[PDB]
Amino acid sequence: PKPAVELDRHIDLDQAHAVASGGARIVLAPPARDRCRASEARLGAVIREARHVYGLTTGFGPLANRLISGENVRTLQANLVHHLASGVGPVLDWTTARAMVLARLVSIAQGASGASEGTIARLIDLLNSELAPAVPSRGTVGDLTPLAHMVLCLQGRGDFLDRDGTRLDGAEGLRRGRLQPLDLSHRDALALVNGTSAMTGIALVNAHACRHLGNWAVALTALLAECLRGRTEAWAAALSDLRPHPGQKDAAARLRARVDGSARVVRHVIAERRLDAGDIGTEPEAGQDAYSLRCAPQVLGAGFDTLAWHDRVLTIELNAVTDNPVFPPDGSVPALHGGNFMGQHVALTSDALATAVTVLAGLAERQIARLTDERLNRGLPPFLHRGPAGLNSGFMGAQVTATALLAEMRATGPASIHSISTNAANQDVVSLGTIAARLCREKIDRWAEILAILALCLAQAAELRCGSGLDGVSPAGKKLVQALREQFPPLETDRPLGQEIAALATHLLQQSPV
Amino acid sequence: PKPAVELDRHIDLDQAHAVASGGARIVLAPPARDRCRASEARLGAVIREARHVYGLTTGFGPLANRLISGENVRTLQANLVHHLASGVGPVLDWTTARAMVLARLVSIAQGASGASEGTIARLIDLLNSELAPAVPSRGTVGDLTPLAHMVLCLQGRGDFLDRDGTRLDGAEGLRRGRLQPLDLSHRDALALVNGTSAMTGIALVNAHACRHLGNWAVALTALLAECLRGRTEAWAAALSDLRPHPGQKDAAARLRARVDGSARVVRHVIAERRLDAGDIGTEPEAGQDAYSLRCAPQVLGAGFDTLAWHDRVLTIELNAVTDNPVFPPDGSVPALHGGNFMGQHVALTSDALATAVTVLAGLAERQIARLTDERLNRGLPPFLHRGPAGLNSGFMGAQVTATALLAEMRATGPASIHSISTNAANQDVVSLGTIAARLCREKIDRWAEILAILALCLAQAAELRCGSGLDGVSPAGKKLVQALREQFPPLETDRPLGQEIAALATHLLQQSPV
Amino acid sequence: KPAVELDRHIDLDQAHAVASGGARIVLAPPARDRCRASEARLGAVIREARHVYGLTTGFGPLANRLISGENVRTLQANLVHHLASGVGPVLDWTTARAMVLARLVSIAQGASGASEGTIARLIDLLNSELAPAVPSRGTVGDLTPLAHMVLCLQGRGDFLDRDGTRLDGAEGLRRGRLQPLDLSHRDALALVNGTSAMTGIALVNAHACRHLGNWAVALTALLAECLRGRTEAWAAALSDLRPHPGQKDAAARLRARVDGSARVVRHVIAERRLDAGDIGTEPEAGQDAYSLRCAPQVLGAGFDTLAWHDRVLTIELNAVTDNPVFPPDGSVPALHGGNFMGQHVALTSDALATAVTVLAGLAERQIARLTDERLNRGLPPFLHRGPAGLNSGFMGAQVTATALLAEMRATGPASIHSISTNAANQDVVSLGTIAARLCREKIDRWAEILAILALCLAQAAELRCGSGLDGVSPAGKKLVQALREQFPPLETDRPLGQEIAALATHLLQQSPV
Repeated sequence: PKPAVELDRHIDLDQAHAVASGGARIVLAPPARDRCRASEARLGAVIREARHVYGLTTGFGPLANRLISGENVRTLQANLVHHLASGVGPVLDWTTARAMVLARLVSIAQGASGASEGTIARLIDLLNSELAPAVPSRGTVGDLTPLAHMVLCLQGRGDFLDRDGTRLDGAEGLRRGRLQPLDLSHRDALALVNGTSAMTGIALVNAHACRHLGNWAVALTALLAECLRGRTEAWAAALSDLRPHPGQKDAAARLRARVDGSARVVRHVIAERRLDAGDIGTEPEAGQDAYSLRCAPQVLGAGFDTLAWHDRVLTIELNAVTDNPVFPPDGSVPALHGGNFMGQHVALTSDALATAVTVLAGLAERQIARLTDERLNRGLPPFLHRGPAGLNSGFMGAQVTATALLAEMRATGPASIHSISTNAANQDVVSLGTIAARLCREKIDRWAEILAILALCLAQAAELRCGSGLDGVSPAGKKLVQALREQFPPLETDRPLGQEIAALATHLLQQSPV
Repeated sequence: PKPAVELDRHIDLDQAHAVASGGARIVLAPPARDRCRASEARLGAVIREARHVYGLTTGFGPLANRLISGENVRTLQANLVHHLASGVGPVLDWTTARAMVLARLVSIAQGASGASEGTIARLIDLLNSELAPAVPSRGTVGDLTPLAHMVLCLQGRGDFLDRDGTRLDGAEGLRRGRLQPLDLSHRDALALVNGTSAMTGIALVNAHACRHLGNWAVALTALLAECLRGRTEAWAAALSDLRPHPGQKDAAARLRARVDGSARVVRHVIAERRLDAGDIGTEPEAGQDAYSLRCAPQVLGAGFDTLAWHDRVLTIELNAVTDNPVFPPDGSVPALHGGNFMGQHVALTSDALATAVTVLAGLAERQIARLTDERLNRGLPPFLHRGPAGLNSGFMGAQVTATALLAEMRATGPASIHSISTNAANQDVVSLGTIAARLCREKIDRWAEILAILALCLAQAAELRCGSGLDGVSPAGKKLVQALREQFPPLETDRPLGQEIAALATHLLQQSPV
Repeated sequence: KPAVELDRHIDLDQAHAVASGGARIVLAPPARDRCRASEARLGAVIREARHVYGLTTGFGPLANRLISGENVRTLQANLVHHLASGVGPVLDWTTARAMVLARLVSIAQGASGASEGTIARLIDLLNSELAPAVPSRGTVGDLTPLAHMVLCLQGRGDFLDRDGTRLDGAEGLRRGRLQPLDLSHRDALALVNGTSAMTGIALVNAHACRHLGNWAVALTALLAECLRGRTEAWAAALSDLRPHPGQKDAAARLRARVDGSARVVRHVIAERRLDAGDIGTEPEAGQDAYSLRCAPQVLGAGFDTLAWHDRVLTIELNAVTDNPVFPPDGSVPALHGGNFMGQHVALTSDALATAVTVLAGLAERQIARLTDERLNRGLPPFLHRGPAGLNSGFMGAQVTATALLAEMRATGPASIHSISTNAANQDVVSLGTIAARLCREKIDRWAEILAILALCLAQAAELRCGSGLDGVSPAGKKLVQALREQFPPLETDRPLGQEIAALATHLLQQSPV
């Protein structure tokens, strides 16, 4: 009975992704419909009164100094969509493109965009369908270009994408999705080509993916402890209280929960032990684990606090009106002209999250490096191989692949610092927020692949250490390994792992270990 | 018919690309065939004598301390390919994958790899067919992973690609291309899974693309001068002689040739003018052009010298034996163990070329920014629009798109500086040359799109300035615009340019303006 | 003191000798004659009132304002004034002098119009023990630093003594026996022009890299003597199979360093014939980890990058990067173009910076391996002496090396950051000066990492072979003994920061010979 998200004023990130991913239908609440009808009328009055407004009585960009007569507005807005459709590059994926449509709709729902009922209906119809507009990913400096392409698609003059990414031409899309062609006769084109919808859509998908990968990062760190006799005192709540960062407190708590019931971890607090004369000397192992285990709360915690900041800012952006111009619902003035379309907030938060993702991917990569090293994995086979050593190398190749993926992630930095004056110097500063969000997404995809490798390594390591029965392994750990084994067989002998790594990565981005 | 490249010892970059792109067939010269048969015999002896050799009687990586009985070599080498096949990500394009196969073949042709006649024939057959192995682009730290995937493909256990990128399953590929399944019964698997073949293949394709884009960069700078009354004295040979960088001298000479016959450029040497009291005052324009024209020889020249270095190093790498172990043709020792597989040379040259490409793309982007700015383009319409201003914005969107593409290029830096110790610390330093070459390729693709936008802008600007008949435009300039107009119509009214930009970019990467 | 006679061409070594004060500089008669001829040409250009940038026009976009001859002195005086907006730490003594030299070499070609007096001022500075105090930041690539240089030479700017101590303008002219710069001939553009700053910085970088490269080779070799490294990986036969010049050179130099050593493994593993009884797991693998086995390939790629950098820099140093320029053949009164665009030094500096970071990474991993008790084949953890635990040896220094490398990696190429400026007239800029400076910082970090590796190796060699260094090559023995003359063995933990810093300063100026 497909769930339904009723949009009034505010929608959270989970609800937004539910709609964007097609897991939920979207309906406009009565008060939203009324606010929008009132705004539609205000746009009508602005046109009727011949108010000096950008896009209604003026050209675009530096050409806004050219005033336009009412009889040429249809042509004015038609060419607006035309000159902006200069995008190139691979199309945004199905979910992301739909997230963009949703972002524009949420802004419009605030009742300050002047969008007609039909226009709103076209956006709602798309979201309730199984399709997404096919829009090029590159072209914007932060999001008129991708939105212009969206408009063309909705008019049947651009391709559509099905859940699998297969492309349909304009006519087929409108047909298969039972959609009506977009009509901009009300001169409300600026309600569709405006704001930060693309970067916001991309970022909300990033937020969802990071939540799941963060759960896997925690789950795998915990399982790693069960495979290497990790010490749980480093994850004690007392330490969190002494350094009260919310993300760290949460990370530690989640780690403790994962290993609850485990007989494979070391829970003894070393300071409890009293030493005598015969103890002085060299012990087989130090009283503390390497940082990839001991400092997991602190590293994961910092990443989680970054994601929390990213989500706070993104939630405001998603539910805001980033349009220009805007028509004040209070009727104070006919319209306001400013720069709420400047996507600097998503640009900076996306860049910050990208750095955090790279840091956490580094943690996972080092956890793989330690687990597969016979000199560091406390008795486990080199590279967790099965069968005769040498004749079999196990995950030796996959371990290097994880390193290669991480190295590539590091080569790309923040997008925000590259602003270049453009548009005849009119846009002398630009956010590049769309690019920032896209670069962050690529890093998230690499992180998923690294975590997938770590997951496959841990499933094997758990069985090598505790037997196929996973004796002593926590209930959470057992459930995770058993769940993986349902689709990924043990590595009893070397075999190509590339397709399995890719398949598992796709899963990690959409579901958590529960 | 079809040109033929006879491989003996040395092959230049153009020949290599000719074979990789399918433009030429390949044949092994008799002397090379004999050197390889001799090497094939040496491998046989080494195996019979049970010599201590990596991959023949030992495990891989840190597992090399595990000696292997001769009776298990077939299994040892089969699992080598298996554990290495952990690659992920989009497959290398048709031409690039074939360039990788060619790179491995050229190394083998030197006669120190021990490859059997059948093995060599399988590589030659692939290169002479219309197919390419479908290999994932990510996974190597620099190139066992991509080569292992290549081996699987050649055995019919992996997909193939046709010229269009459409995939064929293993069986279908061997069938269609009349290829025999790869047989490694001679224990010469290390002849196929070794060296720097992938990064070298990617780099040779990069080299070819840059040659063409460099020609377009020159041709478009020249046409820009014809559209903005550019001063040719800045491109004088006398200036080149004073600062003798080969690349600069070449760039200047090529620019002068492009505008030969033009009546649209300013050829007067300002210093010839004798001033008198009546001349003292403010003139309409300065006596020298802005840097995007005046310093073109110096900027383009520096990029050309970088490409020259890249090509010198790449030519040595392509024709070298990057195998390990190796079997000395002189027979001094049974085999040598070293590290000629370390791709640091291609890593550093690819990173250097990537920077040069970003710099030249910046030049093109600023040329677009100047040409489309009504305050800087000396009388041309804002954004080169046609039709009523305001109602039409011309290339206003495309100009911003060019800026967005450049900003994205700048976000990615050198890959070489991210070495991370891996393989249980055995590979404590890695080149990341494959990643370096791939990142350079992405920048080259962005540069092509920026140049495409500049070309479309210039075709329009030339007609706006000189009329549809291009009165006064140089013969070379006329030919370039006429050729563009054969496929790309004038912008009489605003229209979506995205698909045209993408289409032209594909052309620029493969052909030069002549 | 040796003398470098400048006529037309000077190599990088000669340039550094003069910049560092190791050699005097003299302008050869042919150069003096060419320069006098150019001085005469400038005089004629001025007399004839030819339309020339800086002589009859304003600057930058203001060049459209033509100037009357009677106002040229003010014109050129204000040129220096508006350009002196530099900020930041001053260039070091050697680098500032290298900049002065680069401008002089350009002038020596005879196309700048510089007067005999102006040339003498540059020569005098180079023959003195002083350097102009010029801010390092401000140029987009090198009018700003050169304008500051002019002010200094006129006694209106500070000078630096060899130690970096600053002297005011008046004191500088007095102590260095320098006459104040007089630009009455209207030859100011002969001094404020070209790519002199980035070129001077780059030539100092080139010299430093040659020495650090020699240390990288020497320490890799000593590392092999401390870890029983296998020399077959450095065989000439392998170089011939993959003929990169830098690699062949690196391998040959490595072999030379360990010649006479009894601590390395020279056996070719493939010589060994295996028996059924040998099948199993041996104590060690037949090949070394990459930090030793792939040294020729890694060092070699770095050396080939430096070779390219040096080829390009040699052309730049000996070129005329001035604008405008006065053709010696008299074909035209003057040429106007853009030879001041420092894109060549920008791109080569960025490429070298990447290579330096890669090589520093190699040294850092060599330290990480040598100090790891699980990887150093029997050596004490962190090469400590005295009771373990109570002593940690080089544990702190090892982490410091990692920290230095991580910092190097945070900074990338400077060339990709061009920004349209000067009212869009300078719509593309090279940033070559910044590129060269960022490369210098990386070189300084590399020196520190190598210093740590050197101190670790001196200790490791003594721990492995005894204080007498038994079995160690003559080259290795000489290196360790030289280090021990100033750096005592670590018998008990002690602060190493100042020693690391002191040794790093040495590595940048001298090689292990």
